[PDB]
Amino acid sequence: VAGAVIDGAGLGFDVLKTVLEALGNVKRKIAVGIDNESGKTWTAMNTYFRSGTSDIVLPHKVAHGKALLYNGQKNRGPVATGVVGVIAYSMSDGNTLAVLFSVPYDYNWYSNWWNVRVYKGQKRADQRMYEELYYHRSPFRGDNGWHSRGLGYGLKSRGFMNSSGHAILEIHVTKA
Amino acid sequence: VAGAVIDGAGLGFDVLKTVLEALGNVKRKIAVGIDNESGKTWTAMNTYFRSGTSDIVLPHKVAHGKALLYNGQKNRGPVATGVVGVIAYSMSDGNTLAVLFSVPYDYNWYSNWWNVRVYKGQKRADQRMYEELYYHRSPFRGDNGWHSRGLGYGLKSRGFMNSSGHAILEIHVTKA
Amino acid sequence: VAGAVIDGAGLGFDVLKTVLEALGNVKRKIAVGIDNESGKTWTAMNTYFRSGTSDIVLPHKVAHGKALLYNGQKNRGPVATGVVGVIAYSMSDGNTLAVLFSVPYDYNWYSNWWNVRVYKGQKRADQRMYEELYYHRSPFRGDNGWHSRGLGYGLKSRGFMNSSGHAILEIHVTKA
Amino acid sequence: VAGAVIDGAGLGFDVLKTVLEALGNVKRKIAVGIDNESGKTWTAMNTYFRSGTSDIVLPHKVAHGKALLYNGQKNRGPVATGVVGVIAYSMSDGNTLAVLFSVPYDYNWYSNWWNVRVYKGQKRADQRMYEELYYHRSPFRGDNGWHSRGLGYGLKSRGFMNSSGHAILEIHVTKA
Amino acid sequence: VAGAVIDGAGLGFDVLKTVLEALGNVKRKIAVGIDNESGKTWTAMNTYFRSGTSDIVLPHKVAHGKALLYNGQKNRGPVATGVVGVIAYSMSDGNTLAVLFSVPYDYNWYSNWWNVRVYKGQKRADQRMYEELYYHRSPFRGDNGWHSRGLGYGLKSRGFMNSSGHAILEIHVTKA
Amino acid sequence: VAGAVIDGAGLGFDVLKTVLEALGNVKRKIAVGIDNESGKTWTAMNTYFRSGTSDIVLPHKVAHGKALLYNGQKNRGPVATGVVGVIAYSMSDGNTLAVLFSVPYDYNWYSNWWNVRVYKGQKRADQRMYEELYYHRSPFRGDNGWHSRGLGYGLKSRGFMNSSGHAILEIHVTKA
Amino acid sequence: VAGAVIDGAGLGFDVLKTVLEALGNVKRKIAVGIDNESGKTWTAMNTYFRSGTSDIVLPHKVAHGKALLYNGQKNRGPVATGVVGVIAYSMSDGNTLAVLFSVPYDYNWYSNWWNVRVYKGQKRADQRMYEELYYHRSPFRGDNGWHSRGLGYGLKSRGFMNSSGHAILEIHVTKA
Amino acid sequence: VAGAVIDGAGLGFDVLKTVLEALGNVKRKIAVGIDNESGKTWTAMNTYFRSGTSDIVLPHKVAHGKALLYNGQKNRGPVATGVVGVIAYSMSDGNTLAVLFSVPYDYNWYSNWWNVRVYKGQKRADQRMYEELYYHRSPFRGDNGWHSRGLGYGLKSRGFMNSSGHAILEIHVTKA
Ligand SMILES: CCCCC/C=C/[C@@H](O)[C@H](COP(=O)(O)OCC[N+](C)(C)C)NC(=O)CCCCC
Ligand SMILES: CCCCC/C=C/[C@@H](O)[C@H](COP(=O)(O)OCC[N+](C)(C)C)NC(=O)CCCCC
Ligand SMILES: CCCCC/C=C/[C@@H](O)[C@H](COP(=O)(O)OCC[N+](C)(C)C)NC(=O)CCCCC
Ligand SMILES: CCCCC/C=C/[C@@H](O)[C@H](COP(=O)(O)OCC[N+](C)(C)C)NC(=O)CCCCC
Ligand SMILES: CCCCC/C=C/[C@@H](O)[C@H](COP(=O)(O)OCC[N+](C)(C)C)NC(=O)CCCCC
Ligand SMILES: CCCCC/C=C/[C@@H](O)[C@H](COP(=O)(O)OCC[N+](C)(C)C)NC(=O)CCCCC
Ligand SMILES: CCCCC/C=C/[C@@H](O)[C@H](COP(=O)(O)OCC[N+](C)(C)C)NC(=O)CCCCC
Ligand SMILES: CCCCC/C=C/[C@@H](O)[C@H](COP(=O)(O)OCC[N+](C)(C)C)NC(=O)CCCCC
Ligand SMILES: CCCCC/C=C/[C@@H](O)[C@H](COP(=O)(O)OCC[N+](C)(C)C)NC(=O)CCCCC
Ligand SMILES: CCCCC/C=C/[C@@H](O)[C@H](COP(=O)(O)OCC[N+](C)(C)C)NC(=O)CCCCC
Ligand SMILES: CCCCC/C=C/[C@@H](O)[C@H](COP(=O)(O)OCC[N+](C)(C)C)NC(=O)CCCCC
Ligand SMILES: CCCCC/C=C/[C@@H](O)[C@H](COP(=O)(O)OCC[N+](C)(C)C)NC(=O)CCCCC
Ligand SMILES: CCCCC/C=C/[C@@H](O)[C@H](COP(=O)(O)OCC[N+](C)(C)C)NC(=O)CCCCC
Repeated sequence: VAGAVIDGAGLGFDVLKTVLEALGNVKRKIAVGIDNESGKTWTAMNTYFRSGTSDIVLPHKVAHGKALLYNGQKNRGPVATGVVGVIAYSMSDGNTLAVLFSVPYDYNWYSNWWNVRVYKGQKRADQRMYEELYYHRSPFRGDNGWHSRGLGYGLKSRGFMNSSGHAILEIHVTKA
Repeated sequence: VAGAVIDGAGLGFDVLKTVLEALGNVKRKIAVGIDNESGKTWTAMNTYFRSGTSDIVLPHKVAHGKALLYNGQKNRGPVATGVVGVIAYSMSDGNTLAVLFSVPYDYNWYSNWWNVRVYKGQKRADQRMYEELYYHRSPFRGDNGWHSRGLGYGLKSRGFMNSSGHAILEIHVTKA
Repeated sequence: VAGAVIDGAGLGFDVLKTVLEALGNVKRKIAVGIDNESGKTWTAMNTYFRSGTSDIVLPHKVAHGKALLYNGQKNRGPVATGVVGVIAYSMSDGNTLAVLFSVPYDYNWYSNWWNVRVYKGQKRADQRMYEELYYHRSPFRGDNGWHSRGLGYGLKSRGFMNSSGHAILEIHVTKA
Repeated sequence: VAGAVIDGAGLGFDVLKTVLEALGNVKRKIAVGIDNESGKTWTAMNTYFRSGTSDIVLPHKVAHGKALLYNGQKNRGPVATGVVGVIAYSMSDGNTLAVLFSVPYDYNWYSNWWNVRVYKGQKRADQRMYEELYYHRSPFRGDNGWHSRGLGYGLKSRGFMNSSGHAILEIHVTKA
Repeated sequence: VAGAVIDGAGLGFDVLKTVLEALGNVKRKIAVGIDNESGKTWTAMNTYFRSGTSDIVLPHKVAHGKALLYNGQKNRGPVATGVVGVIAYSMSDGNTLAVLFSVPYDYNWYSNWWNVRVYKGQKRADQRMYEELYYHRSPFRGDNGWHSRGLGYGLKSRGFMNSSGHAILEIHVTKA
Repeated sequence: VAGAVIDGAGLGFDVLKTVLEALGNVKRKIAVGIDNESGKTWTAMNTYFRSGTSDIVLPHKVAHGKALLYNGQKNRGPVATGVVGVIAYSMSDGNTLAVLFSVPYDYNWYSNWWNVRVYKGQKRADQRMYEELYYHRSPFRGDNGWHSRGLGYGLKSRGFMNSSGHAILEIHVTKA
Repeated sequence: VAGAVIDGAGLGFDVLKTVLEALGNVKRKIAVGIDNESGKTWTAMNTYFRSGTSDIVLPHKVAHGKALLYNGQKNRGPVATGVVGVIAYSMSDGNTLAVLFSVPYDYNWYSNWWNVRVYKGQKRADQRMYEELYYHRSPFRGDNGWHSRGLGYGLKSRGFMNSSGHAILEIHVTKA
Repeated sequence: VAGAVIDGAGLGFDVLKTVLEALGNVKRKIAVGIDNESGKTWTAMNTYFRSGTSDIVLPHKVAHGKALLYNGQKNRGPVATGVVGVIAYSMSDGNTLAVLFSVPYDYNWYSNWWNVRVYKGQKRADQRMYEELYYHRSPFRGDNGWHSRGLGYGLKSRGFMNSSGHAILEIHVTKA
């Protein structure tokens, strides 16, 4: 009897929502804290999200001896996407401090990654800047380790990123 | 037997409310903060909502060196509408400061957008003003970036809007 | 078998209460704040509710330079009624300050409205005073806009009312 | 099969308790505040409840320039009764201040009402005193309005009562 | 099929516990506060509960100008009994102050009652003392009224008891 | 069909746990407070529980002019046992202060009881000491009354115990 | 029909988890507090758990006139094991203070026990030391009694352990 | 009838999620606290997790006389993995302080373990360093005992680790 079709639909429907409420609860997020000990003032340009979003303003100014705090997180709902993108600040020397972060949904296939680079001139973050920092500029793993690196322009980085979905990226930018 | 119609209705009813309680939980909202460093006093006229509503008063006065805070949100219930509209303030020079915001329900088809314009004279916001600022005056994306722009009348804007359903729009209006 | 009648009744009963608990949760309410800068003292008369009720006392006195706060809300339970009515204050010049508010249940068919008028003499609010202010005296929409209006008797109004079910009506009464 | 009788009973039983838990949640109550500016001391006699009860002591003394606070509420459980009765205070001039309140269960058939009277001598409240103040002495409606009235004995009343099930009755008793 | 007996038992069992959890929630209790302004010191003897119990110690001493606080409540569980009994204090003049309270379960058949008497000598409370004070010594109703009464021995009472299941009994004992 | 055995088991199982969760919630406990005004120091020996247990240490010392606080409660789980036993303290005169308490599970068949005795020498509490104090030494009822009694050895008791399952036993031991 | 096998499995599965969630909730734990008034400093070696575990560090030092606090508890999950073991501290005289505790799961078959011994030299606790203190060295019962005992080496113990699953063991070690 | 397949699936599905929510609740974690009394400054390199992750930054600096606090935990979700890995700090003498921890999921097959070693030069932790410290360098058990060990380079360790899934590892590093 078609009585069994109605229950099939019922079970089928309870499966569906269990699965959607599950994927809904997977959280991927990133706290970013960058310490400006560069000797110059940074002014915010933008954050290009390749994946996910943010709920806050990107701090506009950041003086010598101050820290910038920003964060983001994957899109709400049962999507299987993470939080991935690039933060671009212009510096008072005319150049751009850029910072990559990647906190993926599917840890089977992907890992956490980060990067820091100083591009020449004012460059807003975008799909190209992300592709460069992610695929072609020796990005660091979110491997629970500290990594130092010279940036040019009389500057060096030193940064840490943990390996979980509740990611934090701490970076210090000092005079090399 | 019509026994299976009664269960079909039952399942059909539980589907319905699951879907309505879902759409009921989608939140779209906007916090707006505008900093008046324009040298003149602004007096509120109104907010035209193309979509959604607000639960608070639109601050009547805003002096030099003060900030205006307003907000809104989509209509209550299981509608698939967002929060979209224009805020109009009259300025003590005889002109209108207008500000667009768009925070749509369906991010598949739409994005966050904002705009700032200075119209000549007292102009209340309405469907026409919205259509202009949205479709025909190079509105900025809610792209997690800062965007500067001269307004005429010895004034410039500089504003930020994030990309999510929990939108904020921060704008500073300064003497160009 | 009459087994299906028992379930029909069951489903039919669960429909009913879902719908009644829903209509039960729809809230319509109004916060009213009127600022007396009229130069005279107001003394309360009454509030005629065309729809809904209040849970508090209508403030008896309101001096020069003070504000009156009152509120109301629709009737409890699964009724489809709103909150609608008129507040009447006598003023020390012998006349009545009257104030309309309308926050309807069914926004398909209706909108928020308000009005402010100065009637000559002591006039308690009632169905007639409401019908006048609502249908025949150019009432303002709850349209998220400020609206000024001279009242006669050396007085002007300037008021705001938002467009939602969680309505507020802010009105300032100053010496014209 | 008598299987359908067992479910009929089941549904029938779930109907019953839904209805009883509903009527159980209807609250009818009254907060009473009377301000003694009569020049004399009041001493409490009693409160005759025609309907409902109270959970507190009726304040025994109330001097010149002090206020009395009392309250009550309908009977607990799924009864369809309200809170209705008369409060009697003896006054130091030898007479009784009496105060009626009525907050009914079924607002289809009834409204809120109140009254204030000064009876000669010591008179405890009771069914007769209630019937007088309710049916035969021009009681005021709980109509969200202020109502003044001379009491004799060099005294006047001025009182307010809202229209809802969460009733309050505020009364001031001053020298006439 | 005996399948319907198993469901009959099931329904029958859910009826039972609904009813037992209901009767379990009926609370009957009594707070007692007696003010000793008798000029003598009272020393506690005991409380005879005709119905119900207490969870606290009966205060042993109570000086001139102090108050005694005690309370009780009906027996835990789905019994249909109330809280009813007599409190006996010996007084420093050699006599006993006795106090009745009755807060019944079934308000259809019974009411709240109280009494105060001064017996000659040391008399512990018991079934006889209760029967006297309840049936044969003009006990006062828990009628939301104050009642004064001379006690002999240069003493008078003046006491109040409300009419609900959440009873309080306030009594003042002063020098007549 | 054995289908009805599976449901019989099911119902039978839901009966069982309802009954076990009920008996699990019955609490029987005792707070004990003994005031040492005996002129000597008491040192704890032990508590023999005939029924139930404790979760705390039996205070080791108790000087002149100090009070001892101990408590216990029935065994965890759906047992139908109470909390019943004897507390033995050695006193600095070479003798034992012993104290009985009984707070039974089944108030149909049993009541609360207590006792105080002074035994000669060091005697730990045990089944015999309990049997003596319970069955053969005129123990006091937990009857919501104070009871005085000479103990010998220049000492008297005066103690109170309420009648409920949430028992407290307050005893004062003073120089006769 | 195999329909009854599916329900048999269902019931069978609900039995299983009810029983596993039950055994999961049985808690067995032990708080240990030992007061060092031995004249020497103790240094921790280890705790051998015959059954269960701990979640904290075993305090390393414990001076003259200080107390050591440690605790443990049975293993998480639906096991039927308790918390049982031996604590070994080295003392500044070259010897070991050892302390047994046993808080079993199944009180049908077992009781609480404790012991205190001073072994010559540094001896870590282990299965042998436990077997000695438990089976062969006259261990004290967790019987809600104080028990004194000379330890040799110019030292005596005096300890208490209650009889419940929420065990505490208080021991004082003083100069004999 | 295929009705029994639909229920089989249903039961089968409820089994599955009960089991997944269970494994989801098993927590394995580690708090690590290391006290630097080595006379030199440590600088963090990294933490290699063989199993699990962390949610925090590995403290970068740790001076003489200060303590480092870090922690981690197994991966979120119904995996049967623990938290296992090695922490590597460079020391101001040019060498690496390394610290192993192992807190496994399946206590049937595995135990808690820890280790401390001083490697020559800067060596980041990794799979090899873990395999050495775990399999080949006499690691200590998480056995609720203190264990001392000379490290070379004028340094010794002394550390404690408990035996449970809520592991802590406390280690002191002092001058040898
Ligand atoms: C069928 C299983 C294969 C999973 C392929 C995963 C592709 C991901 O790179 C992106 C999302 O990558 P995500 O933003 O989370 O992580 C960042 C990875 N990138 C560094 C490459 C951007 N996945 C999706 O957009 C959803 C695919 C739906 C079918 C399972
Ligand atoms: C079942 C577990 C096996 C894990 C296999 C790992 C594959 C990964 O090497 C890369 C992911 O590399 P990822 O982008 O995290 O890192 C590359 C490093 N850079 C970013 C520096 C280039 N996977 C892909 O590129 C496509 C996977 C989805 C298609 C089925
Ligand atoms: C069915 C898939 C296509 C969705 C078409 C989207 C229409 C929206 O513009 C408006 C609401 O506009 P919203 O508040 O999202 O965004 C503002 C739209 N603008 C950006 C153009 C102003 N949605 C509706 O009126 C309900 C549509 C039900 C159709 C099945
Ligand atoms: C097809 C039914 C649409 C609802 C029609 C509403 C008419 C309203 O005037 C009043 C409610 O008036 P409300 O409180 O919304 O606001 C007053 C509106 N006016 C100021 C214009 C009178 N409705 C009722 O009294 C019962 C409606 C029964 C529908 C199940
Ligand atoms: C289908 C969407 C309609 C768009 C909203 C327009 C509403 C108006 O046409 C009036 C609303 O007139 P209202 O009383 O708000 O007056 C508008 C202007 N005044 C307040 C000044 C009179 N509607 C009704 O009276 C219908 C209610 C009968 C339901 C079967
Ligand atoms: C179908 C007509 C039923 C309503 C008739 C109302 C009678 C009321 O006077 C009193 C309740 O009076 P209440 O305490 O609310 O208010 C006092 C009413 N008076 C002002 C007349 C005294 N009713 C009852 O005690 C049981 C009626 C069961 C109705 C569902
Ligand atoms: C469906 C809406 C129509 C309401 C019609 C109102 C009837 C009421 O005037 C009186 C209410 O009289 P009430 O005593 O509140 O008002 C008179 C005011 N005084 C008490 C001051 C004289 N009802 C009754 O007397 C009997 C009601 C039971 C019928 C089954
Ligand atoms: C069948 C309905 C008749 C109710 C008869 C009530 C008798 C009560 O006095 C006593 C309890 O009286 P209570 O202690 O609550 O109130 C005090 C009443 N006295 C002043 C007489 C002690 N009831 C019981 O012990 C339970 C009877 C079970 C059959 C329904
Ligand atoms: C359905 C509502 C009708 C109420 C009928 C009231 C009866 C009461 O007068 C007395 C209760 O009188 P009570 O003891 O509260 O007060 C008498 C006053 N003194 C205590 C001063 C004697 N009932 C009884 O004595 C036995 C009732 C149970 C047998 C079926
Ligand atoms: C079945 C109805 C008769 C209840 C007989 C009571 C026995 C109690 O003395 C003891 C427990 O004694 P308890 O802690 O209540 O009270 C102390 C008893 N004394 C006052 C004699 C010490 N109960 C049990 O051992 C479980 C009985 C299961 C029989 C179906
Ligand atoms: C008929 C089964 C009764 C339970 C027998 C218990 C034996 C105990 O030695 C240990 C637990 O010892 P425990 O942790 O209670 O305390 C140690 C007791 N001794 C100190 C004597 C070893 N039990 C187990 O290891 C598994 C019992 C499986 C029952 C489903
Ligand atoms: C029937 C035998 C199954 C248990 C074999 C255990 C393998 C473990 O080394 C690792 C887990 O190692 P874990 O993170 O707990 O601890 C590290 C273990 N080592 C110390 C050897 C590295 N297992 C897995 O990753 C998936 C096994 C699914 C078993 C239900
Ligand atoms: C049912 C209880 C019996 C437990 C028997 C213990 C086996 C363990 O010695 C080792 C655990 O070796 P583990 O690496 O913890 O200990 C050696 C210690 N070191 C790592 C320091 C060398 N197990 C394995 O190597 C494979 C387990 C998977 C079999 C299906």
